Amino acid sequence: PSGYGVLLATHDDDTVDVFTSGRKMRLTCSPNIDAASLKKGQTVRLNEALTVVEAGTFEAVGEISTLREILADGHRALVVGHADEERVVWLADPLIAEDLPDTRPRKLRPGDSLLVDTKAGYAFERIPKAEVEDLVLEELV
Amino acid sequence: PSGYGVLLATHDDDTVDVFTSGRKMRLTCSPNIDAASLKKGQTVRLNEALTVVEAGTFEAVGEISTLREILADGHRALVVGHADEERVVWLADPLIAEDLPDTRPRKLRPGDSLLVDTKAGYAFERIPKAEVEDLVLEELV
Amino acid sequence: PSGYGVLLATHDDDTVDVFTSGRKMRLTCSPNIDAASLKKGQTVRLNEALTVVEAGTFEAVGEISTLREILADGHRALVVGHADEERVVWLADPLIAEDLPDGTRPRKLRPGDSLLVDTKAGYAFERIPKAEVEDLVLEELV
Amino acid sequence: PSGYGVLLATHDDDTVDVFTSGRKMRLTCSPNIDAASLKKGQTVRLNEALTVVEAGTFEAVGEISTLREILADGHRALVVGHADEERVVWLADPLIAPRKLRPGDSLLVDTKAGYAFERIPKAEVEDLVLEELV
Amino acid sequence: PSGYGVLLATHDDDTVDVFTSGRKMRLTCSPNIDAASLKKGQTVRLNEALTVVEAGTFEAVGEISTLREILADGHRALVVGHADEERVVWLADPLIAEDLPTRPRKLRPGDSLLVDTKAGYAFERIPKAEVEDLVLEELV
Amino acid sequence: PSGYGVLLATHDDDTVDVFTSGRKMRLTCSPNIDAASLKKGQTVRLNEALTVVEAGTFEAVGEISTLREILADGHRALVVGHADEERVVWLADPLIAEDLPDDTRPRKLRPGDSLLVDTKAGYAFERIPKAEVEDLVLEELV
Amino acid sequence: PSGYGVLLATHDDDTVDVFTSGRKMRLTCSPNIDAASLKKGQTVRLNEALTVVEAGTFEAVGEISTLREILADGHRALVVGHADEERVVWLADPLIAEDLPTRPRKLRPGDSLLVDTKAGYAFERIPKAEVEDLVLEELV
Amino acid sequence: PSGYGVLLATHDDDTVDVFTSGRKMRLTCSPNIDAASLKKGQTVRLNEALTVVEAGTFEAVGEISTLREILADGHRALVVGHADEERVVWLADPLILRPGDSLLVDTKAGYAFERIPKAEVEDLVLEELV
Amino acid sequence: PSGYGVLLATHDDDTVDVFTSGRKMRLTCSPNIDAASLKKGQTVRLNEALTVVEAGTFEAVGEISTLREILADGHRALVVGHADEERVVWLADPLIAEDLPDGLPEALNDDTRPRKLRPGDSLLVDTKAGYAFERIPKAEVEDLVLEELV
Amino acid sequence: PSGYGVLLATHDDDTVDVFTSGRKMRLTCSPNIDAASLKKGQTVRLNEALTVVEAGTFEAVGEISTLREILADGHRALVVGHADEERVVWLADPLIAEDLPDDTRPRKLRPGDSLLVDTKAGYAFERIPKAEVEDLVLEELV
Amino acid sequence: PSGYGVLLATHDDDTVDVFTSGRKMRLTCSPNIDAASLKKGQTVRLNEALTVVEAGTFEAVGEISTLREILADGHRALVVGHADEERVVWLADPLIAEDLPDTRPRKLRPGDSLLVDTKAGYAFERIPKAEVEDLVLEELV
Amino acid sequence: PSGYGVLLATHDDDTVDVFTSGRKMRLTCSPNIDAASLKKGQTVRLNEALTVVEAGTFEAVGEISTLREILADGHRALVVGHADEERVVWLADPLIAEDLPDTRPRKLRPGDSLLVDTKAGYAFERIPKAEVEDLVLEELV
Repeated sequence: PSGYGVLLATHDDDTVDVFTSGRKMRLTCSPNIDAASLKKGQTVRLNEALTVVEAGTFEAVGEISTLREILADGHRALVVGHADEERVVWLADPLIAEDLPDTRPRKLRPGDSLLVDTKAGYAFERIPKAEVEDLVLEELV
Repeated sequence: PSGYGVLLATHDDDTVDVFTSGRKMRLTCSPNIDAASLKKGQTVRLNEALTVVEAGTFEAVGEISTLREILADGHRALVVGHADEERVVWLADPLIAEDLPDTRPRKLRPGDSLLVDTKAGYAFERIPKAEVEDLVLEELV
Repeated sequence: PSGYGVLLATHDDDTVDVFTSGRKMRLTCSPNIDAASLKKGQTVRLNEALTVVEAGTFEAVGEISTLREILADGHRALVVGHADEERVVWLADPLIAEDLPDGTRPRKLRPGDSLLVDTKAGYAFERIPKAEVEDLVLEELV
Repeated sequence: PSGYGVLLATHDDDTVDVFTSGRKMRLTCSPNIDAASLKKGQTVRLNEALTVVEAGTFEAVGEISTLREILADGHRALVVGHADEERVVWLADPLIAPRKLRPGDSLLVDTKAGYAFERIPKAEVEDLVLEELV
Repeated sequence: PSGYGVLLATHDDDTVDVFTSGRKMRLTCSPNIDAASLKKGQTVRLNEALTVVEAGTFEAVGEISTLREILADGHRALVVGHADEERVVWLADPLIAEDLPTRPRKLRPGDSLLVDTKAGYAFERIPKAEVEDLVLEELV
Repeated sequence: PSGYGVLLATHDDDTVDVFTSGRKMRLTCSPNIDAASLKKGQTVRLNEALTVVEAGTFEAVGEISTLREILADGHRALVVGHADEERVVWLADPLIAEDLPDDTRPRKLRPGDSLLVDTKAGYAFERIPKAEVEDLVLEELV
Repeated sequence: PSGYGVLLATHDDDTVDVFTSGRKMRLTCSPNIDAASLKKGQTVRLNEALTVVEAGTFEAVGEISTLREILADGHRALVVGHADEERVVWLADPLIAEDLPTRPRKLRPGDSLLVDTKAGYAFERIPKAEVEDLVLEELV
Repeated sequence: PSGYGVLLATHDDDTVDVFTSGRKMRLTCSPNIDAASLKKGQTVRLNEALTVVEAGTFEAVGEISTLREILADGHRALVVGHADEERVVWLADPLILRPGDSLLVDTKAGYAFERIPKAEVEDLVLEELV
Repeated sequence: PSGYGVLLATHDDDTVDVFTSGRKMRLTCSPNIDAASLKKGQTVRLNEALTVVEAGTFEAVGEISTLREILADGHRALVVGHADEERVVWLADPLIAEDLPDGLPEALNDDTRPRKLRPGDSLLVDTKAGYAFERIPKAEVEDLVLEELV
Repeated sequence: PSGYGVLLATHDDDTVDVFTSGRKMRLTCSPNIDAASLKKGQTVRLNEALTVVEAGTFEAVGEISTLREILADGHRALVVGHADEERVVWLADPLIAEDLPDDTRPRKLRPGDSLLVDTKAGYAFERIPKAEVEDLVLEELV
Repeated sequence: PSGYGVLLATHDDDTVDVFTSGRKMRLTCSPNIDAASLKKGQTVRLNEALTVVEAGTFEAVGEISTLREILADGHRALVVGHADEERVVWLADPLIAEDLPDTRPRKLRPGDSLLVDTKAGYAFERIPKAEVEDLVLEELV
Repeated sequence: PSGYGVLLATHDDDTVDVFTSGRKMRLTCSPNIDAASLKKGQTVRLNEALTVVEAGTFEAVGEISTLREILADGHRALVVGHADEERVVWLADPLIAEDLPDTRPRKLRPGDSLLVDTKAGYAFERIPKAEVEDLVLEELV
């Protein structure tokens, strides 16, 4: 049996901070893994000893919140959840890639919907929203 | 005793991603399992070593949310729950089977009520809803 | 010491699905239990090894939700909770007993009925009658 | 160290149902315990092995809900909490066994164990306002 | 490593009731502890065995609720929280000291109290500034 | 593996109070920690024995609440959460640095500031600037 | 062409106070009128000269307000309208007839009254069906 | 020039009550008019002397209110306006209806004239969007 | 035919201010009018020439508003109406009589007799004329509910 | 001085029904009036004797209401006003002309359209196009 | 009989604009009126011919609105009524006298309650409001 | 005495449409009137026979609504009032003067607050609004 976590950060000593089992843990990576090529926000698989033995993609299901703004450091966002609760979260590396254009991937804007994991403290993906007129037609026709 | 889980994903190695005991795990399948017959969203039975020993049906009780839209990938849905909380969930395999036509089974449309499990991140079943006046008539008569 | 669970379903083999310790488990009965006659929704007692050793009655206290409708299969209901949260629950066997009269005393269920429910185990157990607010208000005043 | 639980029911076998650690459990009592004299809803103390070793009074602090009505059986009550959440609870010994309860009464409840314990009187808002303002 | 708890009640056999790790426990005190000088609501320190080994002050951070009224027994209060959820709590000893005549006084309806709703305790009256003064301070 | 916690207070016997695993604990530091050099609210790393093995920065993600007022002691603040829940929290040492002036750059707190808070640990860590909504909407619409 | 008004009072000189054309007036009555038998709240017909020439019944259509309570004097009521507007109105003679017991009876708080808020009168109790009875009739 | 009114009721002397120019008036009819054949709620045309000289149909535009219930007499209805304002109106001749029905009313004249059907909103939204 | 108005103010030239036909008018009085018996807020009757011919009682029906406070001059009140509309009105003379008592202790649960006004009192008002005329006592809602339901 | 009214109907006797001075009247036309070419809802000019002396265009300012539906007869519409007040109004001739195509362009009416109405006269005159709020706010902010 | 009006402006021919009988009118003044010493917002009395024959004080009863701001010209104000209706009104002359200090007369500030006549388009008087807690005491004592 | 009205439109015959006494009328203009210089929305003065005898400026007090958009014709505006009541009004000529740039005069933008007379169906003036926080400071300082 393997468990999973979210990669929060890598350290120059090659250990990593991982969110797993409901908490933040400093863990090591098996020799199969180049800790320096891991991506912030990335899903990692953990063996029974909590060694990181494989890096995967990103959380793809969960809570959606609305981006208010990206903070001055470029790596955190202030997000607004369903009952107006505001939170700060880290932006997973793919959200802030320098080569995004400003339904296709693009640079984030205020009002964008973000898939977030509030316990790990991360945003992973921009979720496009179709126009309500288009959805309703599709419901009604 | 046996435990249970939701099958999240299958892998090309006779292991599977399962959500059980409130967490996502990569588990081995027993010889009883015909990993060709396995359906995303399916209930699985786990023995005490956390081996998947049997494939079951689908969760049939739990929370209802409203479908807003199926994501571009065709395997995930944006649903809106009781307090306008929005979430992305995976669609169980029968909800999206190609042979569904567009009461009884059909392709999903915006506005449909879906039985969901928000911890596991899955919708399982479309729940039809009677017209309120029919129900109120049934109450009052 | 012993724990308890809610009987979710019985199988071909005298094992049962039980909701206990916050989760769904397939458990064995002891030979002393006619597993055939166990009722869906029923409280069962478990020993320390999780064997089901005794059959009880039904959860009697808990959250109330309003019945919207019984689903097509006749064994599940869509219920609406206190903040308009909607859920599908299984109906305990007594609730859907074919020998119930329709139309205070036991009767068939209708939309608008208040049901005692356990949303973790995912069951409704009992219809809870409600007095008219004016009779209650009257009793509060006189 | 010992823990605590709420007494739910007794059995003619020397065991009691107790709500403890967030769950209903069937527990044995110690020889010191007068099972006969135990009260519904009573606090009991439990040892490490989870034996009931002492009977206490009743929960005295906790959430408040409003009594809508006592059910027909006279042992349960339909109560309405703060977000209009409705629930059925057992009435502890002191609430069935001293003025009868009336709709509108405020009751001290434990919604996990499913018990009401005590009627809590409420001052008139205007008397409280004078006490705040004078 | 040591843990902590809120003192609920004292017994005459060198044990006390303490709310710790989410639940009410009856725990032994070390010889160090003068148990009948403890105060209701007081923080206690627990060793690995759950023996009480030191007395501290009082919870100083947490949820705030509004006092509705002190109950007839004079030791419990009816308080109302953010979403109008009502609760009965015990008053920590110094909130009801016979000493009491801003700064320290007897409690009145409408006072804001620091509470721990899991332990069932109020610890402190938290004064509130006038919103007009705060807004001035925000805008100037 | 090592876990983490929030530094609540230091004592003069060089143990520290730390919030970790959902509760307040008194913990010993490794001799390699300069314990009077620790700051209130600081993140610390803990080994499995629960010794403090390293001192860090401060929580940087989490819930936001609005500052109502700093209490008389200068070390706690009354904050107001998303559904008007009110709480008292400690202020992490950087929030209250005596060399702090009175934007998007560090300054002393004012009522109505947004603060990153951890309501379980009962601490505030960082002032979070908010842009003007009309600027944000323009960036959304442009 | 004749107009109409609401009878407000009769005087000793057989003139009458009438609410007509949006205002209160003191008017003479025709030899045709039995000024004694006119009833307060009663409709009267007025000729172009504004002489009262005929007595009628009572307004039968109009706004409906909820009785809060009959005032101390027994001839006025405090009524509550659609957006909680509260008014005092006079009770037309038939509403407080001393022989009173969906059929005539004495007024209770909560009753719906047909009112003319300009003239300041209530005229008629209007029975209301229970909503479930009406919803049933709507539904079927 | 002529004016118009709403026929409110007829009298056995062949005169009528008409709501015209914002008020209730008792008017006479011309010899051409059979007053006994006029219908409650009917529009009448008036000459300069305020004689009823011609009968018409019924008001066709106006405020809509929701029927709560018809009164026991069968001639009046209790209706609820948009801001939950309740009133009693007379029923025009064609209406003398189920609770919840939408009715064209003239609250000054105190009459309901016509039941107004409403399409299902989902049929309307489709027609907005297709 | 005679009309009516509300007496707003008296003067010593045999004229009064009156609110009538929707507006404030300065009207002469018949010598039958005793200027030392006129009370601000009272109803007066006017002849066809708009001479004040008789002086009467007070408006007894109309809109109710809640007293917030009597203003510093002692003669006007700030009142609050149904949709939270706030207005200033003159107080009719009897509402502010020097000899009005405080009122029975509430332990007597009776508030029907005339007393000095207090914030929260219900006042009968005419917002066109700008006058309050009478304090309207209100029963407790529980008694009214009792009378409705028993 | 002349006043004005809204044309309601024509008759074959050189008179027309007109809504003027807050009421419906039957008025004679001067021979200048080409009654054949009058359109329901049209403005007309009246002399001091209330003779119709000239015919105009249509009211061009006033209240806006939302079209719910055209009634069965095709000449009246149920409209919903600002506070959800519902009314039936007549449709001015041009709004229902048979040569309307199915924006800023002239077309057949649809539920959801904003109509200029005169609720006294009981007419709708004109469909008023609405810009998208995003475009307006952009215009506001830049 | 005499009527009354609100003085709006004076002209150099000693005629005046007056709001009376629900309309703005231009009226002449009797020889005894010093039209140049009239104040904006002042009550004037009018004979049957609609000549201004006496100047008075200011309207003392009516609708209360809340001052939002004084406009740039210093002579008009934007006020907010009971249903959040906004309007601009003229300020009667005493409201804006230069010698007013900044219960007792003073310079106007946002949030002040003004006695207004919305038909005439004028604000006349600042109405002080007691603290609700002092009024409650007075009510409860 | 004279009355006043709002100039709605001018004709080539030296007559004008004017809103006065709560209605639209077509009146005759006297020789004191330079038709060349008359502005849509302007206040005019009327004698007792209802001749226009003088041209004034513009209504300066009254209701305020928010501009939603200027209609395609460029002379009419869709405005939204205190209870979100929407209306069409004409814009007085100075509001749309061709020399207007982008407190001081400029072209209108959505969101601007306009002084309106909903009976006459005209907007007259852009009324600036201060930021609430500046107003609250002024209230408290």
